[PDB]
Amino acid sequence: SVQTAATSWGTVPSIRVYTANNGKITERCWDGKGWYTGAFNEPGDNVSVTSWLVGSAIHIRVYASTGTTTTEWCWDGKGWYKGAYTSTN
Amino acid sequence: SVQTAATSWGTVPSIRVYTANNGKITERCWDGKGWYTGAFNEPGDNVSVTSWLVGSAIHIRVYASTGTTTTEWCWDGKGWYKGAYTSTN
Ligand SMILES: CO[C@@H]1O[C@@H](C)[C@@H](O)[C@@H](O)[C@@H]1O
Ligand SMILES: CO[C@@H]1O[C@@H](C)[C@@H](O)[C@@H](O)[C@@H]1O
Ligand SMILES: CO[C@@H]1O[C@@H](C)[C@@H](O)[C@@H](O)[C@@H]1O
Ligand SMILES: CO[C@@H]1O[C@@H](C)[C@@H](O)[C@@H](O)[C@@H]1O
Ligand SMILES: CO[C@@H]1O[C@@H](C)[C@@H](O)[C@@H](O)[C@@H]1O
Repeated sequence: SVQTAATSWGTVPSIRVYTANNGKITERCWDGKGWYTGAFNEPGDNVSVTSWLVGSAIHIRVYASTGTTTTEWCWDGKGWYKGAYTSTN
Repeated sequence: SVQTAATSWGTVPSIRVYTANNGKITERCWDGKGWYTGAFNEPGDNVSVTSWLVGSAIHIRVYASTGTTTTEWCWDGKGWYKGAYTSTN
């Protein structure tokens, strides 16, 4: 079966839902109207997510894994880009 | 594939990333500098987390499962400890 993770913020719930389907991740978004498709689209067999606010600004971090390789895609208000997360230190 | 869970708190932020790989879970932490390895080391090929703040003090609960057995692990400001959680009534 597919794998999903979810996060959310505000009183006016915005909710993001990430679905790992067949090695591909699709983001679903809701801002109080209808659900819609977001800009997130990255490879991976499993997902986790978190989010925080700095005032009314959301930051999201998505943790996408395939095999033993975990990648982080960062959302800070502008665009998705590759984060500096690594597994070993 | 590996399975990750993640949580965070604050506006810095702090981020905890737990990974289930080969029946073992290992914690990865970030508090504004680089990523680093956490104190958490528990068996489980599936993980979930949640964290809550009391003022500025973080509390974290990790849900570590193998087979049908779920063990809770707590961080409350000192050391990790085995939670009182049970999955049945
Ligand atoms: C108002 O609509 C209900 O709550 C929203 C926050 C969403 O979770 C939506 O799918 C649900 O049907
Ligand atoms: C404004 O853009 C929408 O919301 C952001 C918080 C992200 O979830 C992004 O992928 C989405 O398309
Ligand atoms: C500032 O660096 C970016 O944001 C941090 C909160 C982390 O998620 C890090 O891995 C990422 O590269
Ligand atoms: C202070 O210790 C660090 O942060 C705590 C909140 C825990 O995540 C712990 O495992 C980690 O080593
Ligand atoms: C006080 O009890 C501890 O903290 C609670 C919030 C629960 O996580 C419980 O299972 C745990 O043993």
